[PDB]
Amino acid sequence: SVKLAGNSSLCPVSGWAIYSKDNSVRIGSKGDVFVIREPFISCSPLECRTFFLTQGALLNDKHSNGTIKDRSPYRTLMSCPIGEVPSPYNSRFESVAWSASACHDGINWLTIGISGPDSGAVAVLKYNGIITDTIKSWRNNILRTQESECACVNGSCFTIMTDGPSDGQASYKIFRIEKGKIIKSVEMKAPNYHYEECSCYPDSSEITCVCRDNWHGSNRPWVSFNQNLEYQMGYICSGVFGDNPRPNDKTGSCGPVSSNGANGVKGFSFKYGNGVWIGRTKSISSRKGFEMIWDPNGWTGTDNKFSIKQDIVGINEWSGYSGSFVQHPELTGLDCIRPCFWVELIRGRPEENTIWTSGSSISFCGVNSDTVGWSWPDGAELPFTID
Amino acid sequence: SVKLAGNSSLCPVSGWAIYSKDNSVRIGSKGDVFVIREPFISCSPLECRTFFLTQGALLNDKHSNGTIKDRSPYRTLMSCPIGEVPSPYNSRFESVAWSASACHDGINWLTIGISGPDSGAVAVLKYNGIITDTIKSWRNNILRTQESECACVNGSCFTIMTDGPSDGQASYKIFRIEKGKIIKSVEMKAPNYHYEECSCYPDSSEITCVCRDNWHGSNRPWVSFNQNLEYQMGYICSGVFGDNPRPNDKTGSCGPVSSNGANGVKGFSFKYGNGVWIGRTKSISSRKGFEMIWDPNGWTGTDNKFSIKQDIVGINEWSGYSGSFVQHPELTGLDCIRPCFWVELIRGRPEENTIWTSGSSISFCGVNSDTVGWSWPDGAELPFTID
Amino acid sequence: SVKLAGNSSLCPVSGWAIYSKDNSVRIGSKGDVFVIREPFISCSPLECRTFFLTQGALLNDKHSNGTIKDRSPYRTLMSCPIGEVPSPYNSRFESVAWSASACHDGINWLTIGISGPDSGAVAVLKYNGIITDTIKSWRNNILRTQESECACVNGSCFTIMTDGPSDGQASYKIFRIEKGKIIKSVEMKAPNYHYEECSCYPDSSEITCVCRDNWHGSNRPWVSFNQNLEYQMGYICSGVFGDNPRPNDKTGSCGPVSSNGANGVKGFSFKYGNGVWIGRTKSISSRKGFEMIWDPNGWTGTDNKFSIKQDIVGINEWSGYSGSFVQHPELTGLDCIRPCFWVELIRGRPEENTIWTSGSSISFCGVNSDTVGWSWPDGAELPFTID
Amino acid sequence: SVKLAGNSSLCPVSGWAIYSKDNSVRIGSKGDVFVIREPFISCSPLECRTFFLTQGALLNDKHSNGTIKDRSPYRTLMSCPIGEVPSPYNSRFESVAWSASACHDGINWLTIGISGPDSGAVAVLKYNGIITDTIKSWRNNILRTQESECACVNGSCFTIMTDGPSDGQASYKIFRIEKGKIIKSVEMKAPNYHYEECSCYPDSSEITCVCRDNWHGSNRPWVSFNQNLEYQMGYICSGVFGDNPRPNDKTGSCGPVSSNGANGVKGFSFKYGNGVWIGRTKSISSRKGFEMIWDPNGWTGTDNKFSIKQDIVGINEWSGYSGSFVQHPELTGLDCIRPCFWVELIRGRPEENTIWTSGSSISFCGVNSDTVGWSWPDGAELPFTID
Ligand SMILES: *[C@@H]1O[C@H](CO)[C@@H](O[C@@H]2O[C@H](CO)[C@@H](O[C@H]3O[C@H](CO)[C@@H](O)[C@H](O[C@H]4O[C@H](CO)[C@@H](O)[C@H](O)[C@@H]4O)[C@@H]3O)[C@H](O)[C@H]2NC(C)=O)[C@H](O)[C@H]1NC(C)=O
Ligand SMILES: *[C@@H]1O[C@H](CO)[C@@H](O[C@@H]2O[C@H](CO)[C@@H](O[C@H]3O[C@H](CO)[C@@H](O)[C@H](O[C@H]4O[C@H](CO)[C@@H](O)[C@H](O)[C@@H]4O)[C@@H]3O)[C@H](O)[C@H]2NC(C)=O)[C@H](O)[C@H]1NC(C)=O
Ligand SMILES: *[C@@H]1O[C@H](CO)[C@@H](O[C@@H]2O[C@H](CO)[C@@H](O[C@H]3O[C@H](CO)[C@@H](O)[C@H](O[C@H]4O[C@H](CO)[C@@H](O)[C@H](O)[C@@H]4O)[C@@H]3O)[C@H](O)[C@H]2NC(C)=O)[C@H](O)[C@H]1NC(C)=O
Ligand SMILES: *[C@@H]1O[C@H](CO)[C@@H](O[C@@H]2O[C@H](CO)[C@@H](O[C@H]3O[C@H](CO)[C@@H](O)[C@H](O[C@H]4O[C@H](CO)[C@@H](O)[C@H](O)[C@@H]4O)[C@@H]3O)[C@H](O)[C@H]2NC(C)=O)[C@H](O)[C@H]1NC(C)=O
Ligand SMILES: *[C@@H]1O[C@H](CO)[C@@H](O)[C@H](O)[C@H]1NC(C)=O
Ligand SMILES: *[C@@H]1O[C@H](CO)[C@@H](O)[C@H](O)[C@H]1NC(C)=O
Ligand SMILES: *[C@@H]1O[C@H](CO)[C@@H](O)[C@H](O)[C@H]1NC(C)=O
Ligand SMILES: *[C@@H]1O[C@H](CO)[C@@H](O)[C@H](O)[C@H]1NC(C)=O
Ligand SMILES: [Ca+2]
Ligand SMILES: [Ca+2]
Ligand SMILES: [Ca+2]
Ligand SMILES: [Ca+2]
Ligand SMILES: [Ca+2]
Ligand SMILES: [Ca+2]
Ligand SMILES: [Ca+2]
Ligand SMILES: [Ca+2]
Ligand SMILES: [Ca+2]
Ligand SMILES: [Ca+2]
Repeated sequence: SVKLAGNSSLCPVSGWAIYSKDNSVRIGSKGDVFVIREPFISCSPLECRTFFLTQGALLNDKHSNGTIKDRSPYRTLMSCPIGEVPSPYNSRFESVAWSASACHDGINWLTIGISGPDSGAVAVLKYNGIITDTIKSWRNNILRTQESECACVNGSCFTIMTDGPSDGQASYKIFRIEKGKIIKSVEMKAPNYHYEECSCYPDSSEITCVCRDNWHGSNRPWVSFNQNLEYQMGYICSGVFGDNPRPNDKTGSCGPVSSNGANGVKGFSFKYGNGVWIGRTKSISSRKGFEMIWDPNGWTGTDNKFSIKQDIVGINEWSGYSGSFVQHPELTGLDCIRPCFWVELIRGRPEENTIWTSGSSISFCGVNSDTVGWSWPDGAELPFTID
Repeated sequence: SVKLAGNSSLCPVSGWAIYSKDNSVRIGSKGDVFVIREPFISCSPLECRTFFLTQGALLNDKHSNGTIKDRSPYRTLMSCPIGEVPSPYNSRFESVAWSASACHDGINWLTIGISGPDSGAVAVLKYNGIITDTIKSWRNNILRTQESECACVNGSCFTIMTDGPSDGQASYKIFRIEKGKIIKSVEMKAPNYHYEECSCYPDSSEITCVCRDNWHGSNRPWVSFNQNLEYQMGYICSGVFGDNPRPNDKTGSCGPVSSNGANGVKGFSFKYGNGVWIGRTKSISSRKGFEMIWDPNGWTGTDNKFSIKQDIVGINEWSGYSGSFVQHPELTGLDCIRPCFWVELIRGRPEENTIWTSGSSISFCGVNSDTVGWSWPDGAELPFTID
Repeated sequence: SVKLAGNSSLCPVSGWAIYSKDNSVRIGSKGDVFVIREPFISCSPLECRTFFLTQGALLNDKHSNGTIKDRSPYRTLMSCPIGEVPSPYNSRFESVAWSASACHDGINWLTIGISGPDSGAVAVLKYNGIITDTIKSWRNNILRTQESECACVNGSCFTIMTDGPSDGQASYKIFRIEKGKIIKSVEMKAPNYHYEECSCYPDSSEITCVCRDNWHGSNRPWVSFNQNLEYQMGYICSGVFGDNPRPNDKTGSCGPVSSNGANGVKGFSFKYGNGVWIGRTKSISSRKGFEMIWDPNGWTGTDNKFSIKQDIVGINEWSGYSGSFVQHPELTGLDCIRPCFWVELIRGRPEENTIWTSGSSISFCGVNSDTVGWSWPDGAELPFTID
Repeated sequence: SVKLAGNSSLCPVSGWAIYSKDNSVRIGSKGDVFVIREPFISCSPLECRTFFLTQGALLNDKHSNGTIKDRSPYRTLMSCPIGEVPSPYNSRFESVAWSASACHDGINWLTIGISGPDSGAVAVLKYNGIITDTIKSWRNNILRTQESECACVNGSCFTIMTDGPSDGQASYKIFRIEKGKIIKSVEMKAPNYHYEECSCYPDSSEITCVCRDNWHGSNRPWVSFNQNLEYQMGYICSGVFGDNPRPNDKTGSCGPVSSNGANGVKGFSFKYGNGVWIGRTKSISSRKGFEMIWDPNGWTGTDNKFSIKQDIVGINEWSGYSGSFVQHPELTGLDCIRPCFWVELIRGRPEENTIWTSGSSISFCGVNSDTVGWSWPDGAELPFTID
């Protein structure tokens, strides 16, 4: 076991090849499957796992009632092997949490699970499943984190957290964590920015985060930083708007695009020089569909011209959160960091006539060989017996 | 693999950070979950496990009928990873038992499971799952033990057992066990004391046990001893009464507090010099709620003044047994022994209109970083389909 | 990994301490548990497992219908950890089989699973789960074997098989197996003897088998042999008759006791010089109850006087097959071979108004410390929802 | 870990000894079992696994509806230990796929899972579960592969794929894969041949594939090649026709036998000089029954005379796909490559009045010791509760 270097560059990719699909809600129709949301993938040097926040209940059970609510004392962070349904019989317990992050530094797992009341939430940090540190809300307004993987470089793992209104300017801090212990932190000087649910990846020894602006931006804000938490911020300039909801594609902005900027969805993007791989919903108003768009100058250009589009989920099928995850050369044997992504396909409320809300997941990896667009939807036919 | 030293002191702590929550009864509403009671946690140098006494039946099944009864030939001691529901598909069989203890000496697991009729019960000792010794009732009145973890120091593990009335003076013996073999035992000279269900931990090479007085004490009795079974006894003097039921807090006693002293609940406390961390119910009459109270002079002072209170379970929510467990530096890499505790949240009879009784569990670990009180209740809505 | 020596003597024992109980049929009331019969235990140098012949169906399912039938193409030999219920989610597949044996030689598992039609059955031998040899029926009348563990000594494992009438004289052959390969075999010259379902154990470098006489003996026949298959035969002389059905205890015979000698039950006994540990049913006509009886001269004496009786299963509770299993010093660290036994508790047909038949299991190990009799019954209340 | 040599010859065999039977559909009657088809076995140097294409649904669940359809975005390739039912609680996720192959090169697993629309399918190659390469349809007509194990020799694994009409001449390419990376490929010059679902095995450092002619041949086509993809092609000449449907046995052809040549079934055969071990259906019109036939000159002779027939599945019981798999000497310790085969027993549509289609599996290994014919059918009684 050797700590991840995190010193190679992102691998340029031409398309996305399908990696996993769990069919959790269909299997959950009769079988014993957790009610979950906020799934995300993270890999160790040996295996890849699906992390998820359960609601402490099973599908098609009465306790799945009201699971449109995001936070409660019953939600717990657990994990299972990629592609497998999150079941009590195959899942590892990670932490009690309604907001989370996780990553492997090359030696052991780091987990961050937030509980503590909305009035004063506390993040529980675990290293190899043992509590190693905590950090409590400093704004008393729903302390919250990535809902995707943290990024690790040379024995250090890095993440972001938000505390404050999701309806206005809040406070965002970046953390450097070593062996589950917070080593240093910094408050961003980001007036008029909004950061939530960052999807972060390492690239050439530094970390880049693409996040969600729930306040007033339909493009995605980003933050990049070195190991000392020296930061840079901005918004993706491409007119290929990445958030949901959003306007129809047009001339973009290097600042928050106010039109349809309120609310949003967790998402991701990969920066390549002036170019960007953008993952987004197909519908501009609800989380339907999913597509990957290559915009060769979208990081810095405000135009709406792109070069490649790959279908991921059909436009009439439900989608949801999406996030980045990487496979390090220590795992793959490649000479660069492999970009991958996962997609949450949310079924039930608020779009469907159920008493419950849960998601399935699909994942893809970036390749330079041939790929094809298709639709890999959840595919469950709702409602269920419980309704 | 190296035997646990057990030679460092307890880590002083400022609050308790949540470690696990299993939601067993809610998940058990439809899924396959054991009917259990008397859960407790114990860790090896590599992992932490939840031990429990099953009743040999599943939740929401007819065989869960009458599970308010504590002893029967169907109850068995099994274990699973922390935070996971006790299921037949993820649980390791330990012993046939209606009273139990368990611990890791640094090399392998020691288990103690009692069966034998109330007229003549026999404790089955297992080391690495192999029977290594037995000890039979010497008073012919329900031989019984900790229902929490034993304590290990330098290759020796130590525990307590009771035989006799729970309605009056009984007989209590302390045991030194090495590799599952009883090495030495001693009968306490404890007239007017009552010891049941001790929660024991090691501290600076000696073991301290905080127990339950079911006869006539609403404060908790304690016993401390060295490796040779040289013992000291007393009651926690703090007016913060730790047992349940109990009187309202007032001036305490260094002897058994007779007021509301009958009956009780398994509990724990951590001794720090003259100070004590007290875990107790919030209601004085039924096992509702749970709270942690720091009484800087409560071990030896009879006053009711305390310095810190941390909410654990809301006052209107059901609780139950609680017990100590430790994480040794051999596991954590710390330079002191980490205090933790678990809480059993009993649902069903006798408080609720069910045919069955079972519990879920939550656990916390002591830290010096920021924490917050909240309520982490079982959260199942009873009754169930079976009723 | 070192091959088992098998060169120490049996450990003298004073009582039997309970080792495992699975509660399979009660748990199977709702949960997913195999329909099984003929369970038996065998240990490796690291773990102990329950082997069993499934009927390829689950409890409380329509496919459990008619499972009173012993042989069919759907029965398979599988195994799980001791004490755990045989479930599709925790069970290892061993072989397709309606008659079986298994053992560990110190290096890997040997399995023997018989299929082939009653007209021509074929035993499939597996070593580390890989087919290594076969042997087909030589009498074309239900080739069958121990239904308990084989015995291993210095890299060789030994067993017995029967082919022919169970209503009269049949043919019995002893096998020496090395790494799953039959090395040598011999046909017994046993006129007027009947051998079925031998429970075999090693003792001081030789193997002893206690079996079932289904033809005309209510005492148990035995066979002992060295590694070259040089054999000795006889019947246990004790008037403590070990088979079921059987007469009331009286003066025994060193030959087959004709009274109530027809039919029988798989059983076991441990030979100690002229003494014997006898396990038997409590009822003389049906498989109810179970008890352990020490008859200090019962191997060679025809009297009915015994010294010790230990209750195992109450007289009004259903029992069934019983068999020997040993724990070798290579596993325990003892200086002798530990005698243990298991009991099958058959529920359903033919004694109960069900459509199905299945069993649970209990097991005990011999000790010289204090023990107690009790009753550890199956405890399920029949019939079930399927009936 | 050492790469498989693949340099020994096939072991001559006299009969087939039963190796596994999963009873998946019967167990699935109540328990949680995947809807699957196209099962196949492949072994590593340590274990043997059942691979299968799920339909992302469970038996006796509404989502099993319409599972007669072969391709959809919900089907995924997963695996479990041999003999165990494919369940979400014991199955490893492999790939998203409606057509598949898998094999172990001695070091790690190679998986090939095809998705991409019928208009442009993409094969996802995984090595140790990590995507290593892709190949997309070149004829835009359902890119498809073996549905059985690939063959590995000296660090290289080899397989076949088809693209084009199954109603006429299509295009077939052979691939050499090293560590999950396609190293070289070649298009066959096979006018008037048709290759689908090849069952491939290594033999004396070269690979032989026996396949399915869905266009116009009732005998099976074959392809053999060395490591450089230098190929030879033909049809099995034996009048023992191997495909289904097929004519009654008569004088065969070394070319495609046009009579009843349309449609077919995945199958296998083992070439031994001029001889052949033929596995086939018992019915000539539907996939009923299964039998093994030794035709000592059937590879090159057009006659219908054979020497050995072994019953595998009774003529009135449902069967389906069959395929080859081998156990290498690296696993067995033998001095030759062991021939084995598996059989899929399809239950439900289109032969039975259900809403669903799924299969169980049986497997056998070639031996020179005594064997017997019998019938090992699926044995489930349909329809089920869902219908
Ligand atoms: C998922 O959660 C939903 C939210 O709680 C549940 O809906 C709730 O169901 C409860 C119970 O039926 C209901 O409570 C009240 O309102 C009822 C009318 O809507 C009313 O009938 C109830 O009271 C009457 O009956 C009781 C008992 O006889 C009397 O004591 C009362 O005096 C009165 O006569 C009660 O006032 C909620 O209204 C309802 N909520 C919503 C939003 O609809 C779902 O049932 C639940 N699903 C599952 C599967 O558990
Ligand atoms: C959990 O255990 C509880 C305790 O055993 C069960 O309650 C028991 O249910 C039984 C069976 O119904 C019942 O037995 C007797 O009393 C009945 C009235 O209470 C009476 O009706 C029964 O006898 C009558 O019917 C039988 C059959 O027709 C006749 O042979 C009799 O002559 C008579 O006509 C019988 O006397 C217990 O009373 C009852 N116990 C309690 C404490 O209520 C629960 O049913 C059980 N739950 C589950 C889900 O299994
Ligand atoms: C476990 O297995 C048992 C043994 O098979 C089952 O019992 C069997 O149930 C079948 C089906 O009901 C039954 O078959 C015949 O006999 C019936 C009377 O006993 C008779 O009614 C049946 O035929 C009639 O109905 C059919 C359909 O309408 C007509 O085609 C016929 O012409 C006739 O009108 C049929 O002759 C067996 O008798 C019965 N066996 C025994 C021993 O009782 C159990 O049902 C089964 N349990 C489960 C849960 O599967
Ligand atoms: C497995 O899949 C099968 C294929 O989809 C299902 O069969 C389908 O069931 C649906 C729903 O019942 C049915 O849809 C239509 O046709 C019905 C008559 O066959 C018709 O009654 C339906 O419409 C009527 O009712 C609706 C609602 O009240 C109205 O809006 C309509 O205007 C009309 O009044 C509808 O047109 C399919 O016909 C049917 N398909 C087949 C091939 O039979 C199975 O139900 C399914 N099984 C399970 C367990 O899910
Ligand atoms: C990446 O990290 C490794 C391991 O520390 C180091 O040896 C190597 O120089 C780094 N590679 C590059 C290209 O900087
Ligand atoms: C604790 O135990 C270790 C291991 O035996 C020993 O080396 C060390 O001296 C002890 N530490 C203290 C502080 O006594
Ligand atoms: C038992 O076997 C061991 C291992 O082969 C051998 O060394 C030893 O001499 C034997 N013991 C006795 C008492 O014969
Ligand atoms: C088979 O392969 C091994 C390993 O590479 C080699 O040493 C051996 O010569 C080969 N055997 C034969 C018979 O060619
Ligand atoms: Ca937005
Ligand atoms: Ca652009
Ligand atoms: Ca269930
Ligand atoms: Ca008390
Ligand atoms: Ca005080
Ligand atoms: Ca007899
Ligand atoms: Ca006697
Ligand atoms: Ca179920
Ligand atoms: Ca054909
Ligand atoms: Ca021929």
